[PDB]
Amino acid sequence: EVETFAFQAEIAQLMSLIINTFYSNKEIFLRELISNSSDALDKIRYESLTDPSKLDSGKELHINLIPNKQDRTLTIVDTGIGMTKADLINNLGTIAKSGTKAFMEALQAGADISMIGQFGVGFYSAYLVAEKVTVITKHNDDEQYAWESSAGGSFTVRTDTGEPMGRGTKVILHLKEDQTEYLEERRIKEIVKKHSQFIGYPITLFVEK
Ligand SMILES: Cc1cc(C(N)=O)c(C(F)(F)F)o1
Repeated sequence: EVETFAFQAEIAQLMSLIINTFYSNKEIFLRELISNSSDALDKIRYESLTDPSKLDSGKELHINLIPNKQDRTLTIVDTGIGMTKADLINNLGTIAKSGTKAFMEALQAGADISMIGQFGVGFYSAYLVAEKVTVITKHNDDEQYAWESSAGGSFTVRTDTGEPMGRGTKVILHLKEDQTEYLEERRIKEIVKKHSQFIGYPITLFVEK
């Protein structure tokens, strides 16, 4: 059972701007997703400070980067707080409508796409490099769900029958044909060192056979 939803008009317009604007500095997508993972890990850590059972779904707080050249996917896994079904539908837990408004005033005033994370909609920078994004997520208070969108104005949500996750979020980037540099070990290492040196969780770059 798959539910199909329309993006709010303002979010559809943000996505088309990210997809259509000429902008060479695409590597910031990884910084933005790692920062989102760090924020989610901070949230479950804070909740666990007064309720240790919040970590019964997994004590380890980490971020994994998993490239797969055969599937042409880059997967970013964290064991943060995750999102409920309602969170997924409501723009993956963001205030994306007001964030898009502020972001787009900034660009018309001199900002560039790399400051997208200052407006709370950094997730959508994934479409700088991905033709399709799948988000698998599990929050302590809900079941495991899969969100998916190839932009074009709609997203789907379904119960996930795949490998159970325990708790956290997995962002699967189905990369564009000309963006496969983000599957190469040395390129990912360079980006992580450049933009994510002060993330307070272990970031593990998986290698391939
Ligand atoms: C906005 C937001 C939060 C998270 C998360 N829970 O880690 C994500 C992700 F994963 F889709 F990129 O986006």
